[PDB]
Parts: sequence; structure tokens; C-alpha cells
Amino acid sequence: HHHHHHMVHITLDRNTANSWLIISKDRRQVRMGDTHQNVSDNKERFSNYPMVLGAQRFSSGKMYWEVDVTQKEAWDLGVCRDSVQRKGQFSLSPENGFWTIWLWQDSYEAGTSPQTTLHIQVPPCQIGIFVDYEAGVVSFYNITDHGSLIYTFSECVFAGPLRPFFNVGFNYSGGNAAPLKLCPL
Ligand SMILES: c1cc(NC[C@H]2CCCO2)ccn1
Repeated sequence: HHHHHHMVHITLDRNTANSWLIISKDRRQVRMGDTHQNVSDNKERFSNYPMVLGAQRFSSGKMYWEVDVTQKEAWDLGVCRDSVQRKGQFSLSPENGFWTIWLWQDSYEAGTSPQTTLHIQVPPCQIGIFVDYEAGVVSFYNITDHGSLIYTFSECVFAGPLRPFFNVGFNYSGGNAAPLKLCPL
């Protein structure tokens, strides 16, 4: 792809994080802690899942960023509306304000409703995410496989400002402790 020149510097918003997440000093990495991280509760925190938002809000233009997922067994990545539900149970779908892909149990899927199987020959270690606000497009790229296309959501109805979206996943297995990292430009 040729989206690299739309690169944006994303940082994580601590205030939105589930209370078990640990965000690095530079706000560029996030991982699952083994306990509550001793923060107060607030209406912005995702309560039920190990999720966090980027601080940046997008309402126009073209934006691109990359995320490192090396050695993880489970994660969700993409964008979401600023006004998505934070508390309780919900599914990741465009109807609920999410445009996402994930890894779960050795398969990759797009967060449509119902979910769509992805066809990935080279398991990615870094994911590229492209948003074209005006066109209503969210695309995902396999950086490990020379930028090959993973998935495109088109005809998106964003219906609000967008924020970068992250889920580090649970670590019931002991094999999913590794962080998500925002990769340098
Ligand atoms: C199972 C459930 C846990 N709940 C506390 C936090 C983590 C994400 C959702 O809320 C923590 C660890 N194992």
C-alpha cells in the first residue's frame, strides 16, 4: 500500500483504560497487569474487557498507524466512535460503533455482525490501520507480509468522532502477557 505518508502519532489515554492495564510512560505501549493497577474508577473506563482508547480524535481526513502484536495469542484492534458503551458486555460490530479485526484461538476475524473469517498465510507481527473519514473506509494491512491487505470495511457510517481502539486480551493461558506497542513512524 501507499498510505504511509498519512502516518499519525497515536498515544494511549490512561483515563479510558480498564483498571488492570499498565500503560508505559511514553503512552505508546499497553499490557495486561496481574492485578488491579490501583487507579480510581470513572465513567470512561472499559469495565468488562482489557480495552483502552487512543487520545486522538478524528472527524476528517486520512490517518494511518501501526501496532506491534508480536507473540500475542489474542487481541482486538481498529477504531471506534468516541461514544461507544464502556460498561457491561457488548460485541464489537459497526452497529455498536466499532471497526475492528482480532486474533482469537489461532484464527483471525473481522468484527462484522456476524464476524467474517480472514485469510492470513503469514501471521502478522505488526498491523497497519488506515482510516479515510470522508470515504467511510477502514483498512487493515499485514506489515510482516509486505503490507498485504487483510480487510476493508467500506460504506462505514462513523456517525461521530473516531478514536483508535485496542484490546490486549485476557491472559488465562499464561501465553498472552506481551504488550501492544505503537510502532515509530
Ligand atoms: C479475569 C477477570 C479480570 N477482571 C478484571 C479486569 C480485567 C479486564 C476486565 O476487568 C481479571 C483477570 N482475570
